[PDB]
Amino acid sequence: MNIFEMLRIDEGLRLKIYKDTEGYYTIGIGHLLTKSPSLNAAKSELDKAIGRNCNGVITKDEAEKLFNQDVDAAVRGILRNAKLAPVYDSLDAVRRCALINMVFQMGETGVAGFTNSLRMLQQKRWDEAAVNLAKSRWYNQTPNRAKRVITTFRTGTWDAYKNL
Ligand SMILES: [Cl-]
Ligand SMILES: [Cl-]
Repeated sequence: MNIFEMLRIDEGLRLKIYKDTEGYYTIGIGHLLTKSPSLNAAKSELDKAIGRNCNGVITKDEAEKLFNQDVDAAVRGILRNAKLAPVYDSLDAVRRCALINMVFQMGETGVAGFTNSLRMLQQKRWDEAAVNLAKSRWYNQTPNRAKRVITTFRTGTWDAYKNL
């Protein structure tokens, strides 16, 4: 298991523009296009991202390319972030993926707001962090996903993803 497989399971893959759980225009493997309620804005963002006239549809290779860009961006983003980098550096490999997962979903800003959970993770207080992590909108809005990521931080294993 690795971060790509992990996110591929959490985000799914759709080749046509679609609305994510928040009702935002998205495509491929969780690639957010825009927060605007406008589909044209979405299609425009799509063409710009891909570099051609897509009319709201992309190929699997195009999806995978965006995905490669998005994961790189997330890691790079974490590494650049004063609040996140130290946590990331403190973690083992599997748990690093769980952190990447959150940043991919909520953005570096959002995750950086989990101050308390972050301190806990840094301190390696797995159970306590897991409880804190669950007291969030994130958990209440996307519980199955949150549970998987949380279980990952708690255990340091892929068990939450094995069998999916
Ligand atoms: Cl809550
Ligand atoms: Cl969910």
